[PDB]
Amino acid sequence: EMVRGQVFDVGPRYTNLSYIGEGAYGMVCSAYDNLNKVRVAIKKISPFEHQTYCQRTLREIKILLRFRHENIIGINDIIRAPTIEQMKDVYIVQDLMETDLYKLLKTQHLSNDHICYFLYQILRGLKYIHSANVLHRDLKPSNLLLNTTCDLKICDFGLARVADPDHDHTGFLTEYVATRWYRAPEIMLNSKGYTKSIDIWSVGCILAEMLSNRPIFPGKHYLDQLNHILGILGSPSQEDLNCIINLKARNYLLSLPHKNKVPWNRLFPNADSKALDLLDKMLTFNPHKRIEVEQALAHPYLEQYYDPSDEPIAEAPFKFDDLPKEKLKELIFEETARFQ
Ligand SMILES: O=C1c2cc(-c3ccnc(NC4CCOCC4)n3)[nH]c2CCN1Cc1ccccc1
Repeated sequence: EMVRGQVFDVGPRYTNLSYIGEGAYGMVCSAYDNLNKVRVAIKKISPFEHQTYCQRTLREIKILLRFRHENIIGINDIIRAPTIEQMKDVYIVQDLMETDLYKLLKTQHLSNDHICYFLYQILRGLKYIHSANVLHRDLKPSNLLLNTTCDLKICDFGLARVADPDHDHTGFLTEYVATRWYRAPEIMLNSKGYTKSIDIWSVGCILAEMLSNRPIFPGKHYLDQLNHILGILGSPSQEDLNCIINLKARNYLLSLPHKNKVPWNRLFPNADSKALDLLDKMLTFNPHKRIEVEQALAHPYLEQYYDPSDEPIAEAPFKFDDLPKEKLKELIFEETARFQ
């Protein structure tokens, strides 16, 4: 069958296709799985015309095949031609979810009980990812899927990287890829986004969004983003400026008139007080003082859900993090053999 003028050769195991979502290099559809008797999500990927989408495809497949967690999307099946030459697209079968947090946030008011449960699930998923030495780098509401009982799952590992704190520093205003509204401020100033602290910042942004149903730092352009953050957080202290050695970055910060911190209580007067305290910790301008994932789970805001024993970590971390689209087709092919 075909969806929206796109051929969908996922037969014959899956039938009754329905459109779900779209990607730059692909399309997401719903279908009935005959061999398991339930509805599922199938993701048609055609990345072979670009070396960039291939990296993402490879990255994503390798990670998801290696991860196994309640709060992380899994791969049920991988469909593709039986030969290198015939392989035009690749179909990823996954559990069908009811919605995503992005959609939910535009239509629904979240109760405190919901915010707490969702935050806990994101943290539980995040802890497992960070324990594998992996950075997601693209956490946002659209990448968080929900089912009808409010089980949360993390998806889209295309931009994921192995953590590299040693190689993180960079110059002022260095190009980034991740979604702007969830960019930590150090990305703009001196960071490549090779630390776990970047995911924490995005999750803080997600917390604020769940609190108000609006993005907290909706910057129009790359540097605009910085101003949105500083507008709320206020001018960084001396200690935090001392952490930024690049003169271009430091001098820009010094050139800004002093900005006073806007209290969270003023921004979210209906918010739970324990929630706002955690929000403050996650949205800390200094990455080094920013709360870590395990500490966040231990915060009193989440105490009704906190159980260290029931928050697993990865068995095998990722050891290490130019290939043309050709050799990238070969690997994807090699990584997908399991399912044929
Ligand atoms: O990967 C995805 C993906 C996975 C799902 C998904 C999975 C499970 N279940 C549901 N259910 C949906 C029901 C309706 O409300 C929303 C969730 N969606 N959706 C998307 C849209 C974004 N892309 C990006 C992408 C797509 C193709 C190629 C490259 C990249």
